[PDB]
Amino acid sequence: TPSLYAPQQSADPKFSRPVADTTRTMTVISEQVIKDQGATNLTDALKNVPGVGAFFADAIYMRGADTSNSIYIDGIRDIGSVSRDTFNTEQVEVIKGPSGTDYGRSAPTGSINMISKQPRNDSGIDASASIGSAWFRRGTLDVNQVIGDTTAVRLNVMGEKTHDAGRDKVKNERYGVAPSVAFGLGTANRLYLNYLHVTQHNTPDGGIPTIGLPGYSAPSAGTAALNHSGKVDTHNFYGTDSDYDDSTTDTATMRFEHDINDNTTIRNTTRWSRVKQDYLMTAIMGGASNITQPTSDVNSWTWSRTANTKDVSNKILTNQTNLTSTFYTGSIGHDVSTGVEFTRETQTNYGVNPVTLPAVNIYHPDSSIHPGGLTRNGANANGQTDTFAIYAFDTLQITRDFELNGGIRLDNYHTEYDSATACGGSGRGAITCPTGVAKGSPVTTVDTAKSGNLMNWKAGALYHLTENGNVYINYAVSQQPPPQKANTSEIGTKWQVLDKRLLLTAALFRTDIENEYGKKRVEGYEISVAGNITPAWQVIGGYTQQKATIKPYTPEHAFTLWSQYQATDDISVGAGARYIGSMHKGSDGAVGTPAFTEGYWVADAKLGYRVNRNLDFQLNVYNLFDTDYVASINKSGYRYHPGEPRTFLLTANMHF
Ligand SMILES: C[C@H](CO)OC[C@@H](C)OC[C@@H](C)OC[C@@H](C)OC[C@@H](C)OC[C@H](C)OC[C@@H](C)O
Ligand SMILES: C[C@H](CO)OC[C@@H](C)OC[C@@H](C)OC[C@@H](C)OC[C@@H](C)OC[C@H](C)OC[C@@H](C)O
Ligand SMILES: C[C@H](CO)OC[C@@H](C)OC[C@@H](C)OC[C@@H](C)OC[C@@H](C)OC[C@H](C)OC[C@@H](C)O
Ligand SMILES: C[C@H](CO)OC[C@@H](C)OC[C@@H](C)OC[C@@H](C)OC[C@@H](C)OC[C@H](C)OC[C@@H](C)O
Ligand SMILES: CCCCCCCCO[C@@H]1O[C@H](CO)[C@@H](O)[C@H](O)[C@H]1O
Ligand SMILES: [Cl-]
Ligand SMILES: [Cl-]
Repeated sequence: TPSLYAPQQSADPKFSRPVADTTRTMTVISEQVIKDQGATNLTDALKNVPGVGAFFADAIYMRGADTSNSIYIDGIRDIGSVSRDTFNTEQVEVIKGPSGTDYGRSAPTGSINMISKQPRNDSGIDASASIGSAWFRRGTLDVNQVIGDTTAVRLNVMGEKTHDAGRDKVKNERYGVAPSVAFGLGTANRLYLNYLHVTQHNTPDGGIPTIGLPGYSAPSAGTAALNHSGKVDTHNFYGTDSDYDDSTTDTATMRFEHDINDNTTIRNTTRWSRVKQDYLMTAIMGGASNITQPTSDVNSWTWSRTANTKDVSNKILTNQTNLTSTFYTGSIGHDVSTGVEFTRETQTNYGVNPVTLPAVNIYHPDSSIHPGGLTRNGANANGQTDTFAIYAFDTLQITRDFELNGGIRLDNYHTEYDSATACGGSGRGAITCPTGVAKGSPVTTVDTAKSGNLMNWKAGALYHLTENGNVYINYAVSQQPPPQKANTSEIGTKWQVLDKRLLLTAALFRTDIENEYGKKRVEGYEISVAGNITPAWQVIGGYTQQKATIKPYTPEHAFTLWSQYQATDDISVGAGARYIGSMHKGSDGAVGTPAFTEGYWVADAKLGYRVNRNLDFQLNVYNLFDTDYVASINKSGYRYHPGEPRTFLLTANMHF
C-alpha cells in the first residue's frame, strides 16, 4: 500500500499520471508529514523542500524568485498575501521548475499548490490540543461523517494564539472554519461544496538592526562606534504598541463532476474568494542620514522609523472546466486533460493618511508609544484583471516502456487600473493640488487599460528502464506579463524501490529567463526521497545544488531530511535536519549593510506516545541546538529576522 509520506498522485486533474511517472520535479508533502512535524502553516510545511524558504524581508523564495504570486489553493490562485494555516490541507504539491501550462501566470521557477480537505467515505473524528513555548496554544478539530448512501460532510476548525519566543511583543492569533458537503459520492454525478473562513489578528515584526552581523559596517566615518558596539539583543522589538496586522479570508467553492463514461470525466469548478488585510508595521532605517546622535554615546543613538501601512481588499471569481479522457488510437494510448478557465480578479488599495513615527533607540528601543492607527482618506487605487485561458495536455503511451507528453496553454487577459492620491501632502509620493482643487482632494493620477497574450507550452518523454526506474526529459517555454520569456530544460530519473513504498528522484535542470533587466540563468541538481524504508521507518527530504547567473536570496546548497521511526507499538521518534546555504545580496543593499548571510543548520526532534487508539501525545522540539542564525534580511540590508530559538510543542491527539 502507499506510504503516508509519499502520496502517489497529484490531486489536480491536469496531472494525468502518478508523480513517479510525471516528467517534472514535483514534491508532495502529505498531511501525515505535516502532523508528525507539528507544522501549523505553509511556511512550516515547506521546510521539507530544500532551498524553499521565506528568506526575504517575509516572502517565500524558490530558485532566486519570489513565489508569493505562485501559491495556489486547489489549483486556483491564492489572492492577497497572508500566511496560510495547514488545518484544512490534505497535501502540498510543490513543482520545482515551470508550471505555466498548468496555471498560466506563475513563476517559471516553481509553484506551490495547497490541496484542501474534502469529505471522505468514512466517518471519524480527530481533535488536537497543543501548548508550546511563549504561551503557544492551539486547538483543531476534523469531523467527517457519512450521512447517506452517497452523501458526506466534513468540518475542520482551528484556533491559535501565541507570542513569539524569539521576539518581544510579536504575536499571532487566528481561527478558521471550513465546512464541506459532498453529494453523489460513488456515482457518476458528484457535487462538492466547500467554504472557508479565516480571521487573523497579529502583531507584525519588522525585524531588528543588522549592526554587528558578519559583513556589517557603519555607514559613515562619524558613526564608526557601531563597528564596535555589537549585535543588538535579538529579542528587541523596534515597532510601536500601535503596530497591528488584521486579515480575513472568505472562500466558497462549488465543483460539479460528471463521468461521461468510465474513461471520460468533465468537471466544472466555481470559486469566489475575498482576502481583506490592513496593517501598520514599523520598518527601521540605518543610513547615515537616518541616524541621530543626541550625544556621542551610542546608547543614546536612534535609527529612524518608517510606517509600512496597507489597507487592501482582493477578490477573485473564477469558473474552470476540465475534461479528462483516456482512449486509444490504434496501438497508441492517450491520456488527455484539457479545459477552459474564466477569471475576474479585483484589488482595491484604500488610501490612508501618512503615519509619522518617532525615531527608535538602537540598543534600548522604546516600543511603549501609541502613534495610532490608520485613517482612510478616500484616495484609492483600483485594479481589475479579466483572464480567459484554454489548455490541452496529452500523454501518449507509445509502448509499455515509452511515453511522450505535451501541453499548451493560451491566456488572454484584460487589465484595468486607476489610482487617486490625496493632494497637498508631503509624505511618500505626494502630489501638488491642481489649480482650484482643495487640499486633501483625491486626484486621479492613473487611469489605464491593457491587454495581452501569454503562451506556455511543454513537452517531455519518459522511458521505463525497469519495473522500478525510469529516466525522463522535459522542456518548457514560459512567458508572463512584464513579455517575460523563460526556457527550461530538465533531465531526471525516478525510482520506486523497497516494495515501491519509497520514491527516489534525481534531476538536472537549466532555466533561462529573458526580460525579467537582462537575461538570467539558474541551473542545478536536485535529489529527493520520500516514503517508507521499512514498515516502521518513514523519511522525506532532499538536496539541491544550484547556481543563478545574472546578466540573490538563492542558497547554492540546501539540504533537508526528516526521519521517523515507530520504535514500539506505543513509541515513535522523529528527527530532522536542514541546511540553508549562505546567500548574497548583489543589489539594493545600502552602504555598509551585509552583502551576504551565512549558511546554517537547524535540527528538530519529535517523540510520540500512544496511550490507546483514542489518545496519543506528541512532543516536538524545534531548533534543538538553540542555534543563532539569520533567518532573513530585507533588501536594504538594515534589518533582519533572527532565527527562532529552541521551542517546544506538546500536543494531545484524540481520535473517535
Ligand atoms: C459558519 C458560520 C456561518 O456564519 O459562521 C460562524 C463563525 C463565523 O463563527 C465563528 C466566529 C463568530 O467566532 C468568533 C470567535 C472565534 O472569536 C473570538 C475572539 C474574537 O476573541 C478573542 C479576543 C479578541 O481576544 C481575547 C483578548 C485579547 O480579549
Ligand atoms: C461541516 C458541516 C457539518 O458538520 O456541514 C457543512 C455544510 C452543511 O455547509 C454547507 C457549506 C459546505 O456550503 C458551502 C457554500 C459556501 O457553498 C458555496 C456555493 C453557494 O458556491 C457559490 C459559488 C462558489 O460562487 C457563487 C458566485 C456568485 O460567486
Ligand atoms: C531516531 C530518528 C529516526 O531516524 O533519527 C535518528 C537520526 C539522528 O539519524 C537518522 C539517520 C540514521 O537517518 C538516515 C536516513 C534518514 O537517510 C536516508 C537517506 C540516506 O536516503 C537513502 C535512501 C532512502 O536509501 C535507499 C534505500 C534502498 O537504502
Ligand atoms: C535521540 C534523538 C532523537 O531521535 O536524536 C538526537 C540526535 C542524534 O539527532 C540528531 C539530528 C541532527 O539528526 C537529524 C537526522 C535527520 O539525521 C540526519 C543526518 C544528517 O544525521 C547524521 C548526523 C547528524 O551527522 C553526522 C555528521 C555528518 O555530522
Ligand atoms: C533527544 C534529544 C536530546 C538532545 C539534547 C541536547 C540539546 C543540545 O543543545 C544544547 O543546548 C545547550 C543549552 O541550550 C546549548 O548551550 C548547547 O550549545 C546545545 O548544544
Ligand atoms: Cl505560511
Ligand atoms: Cl509548464
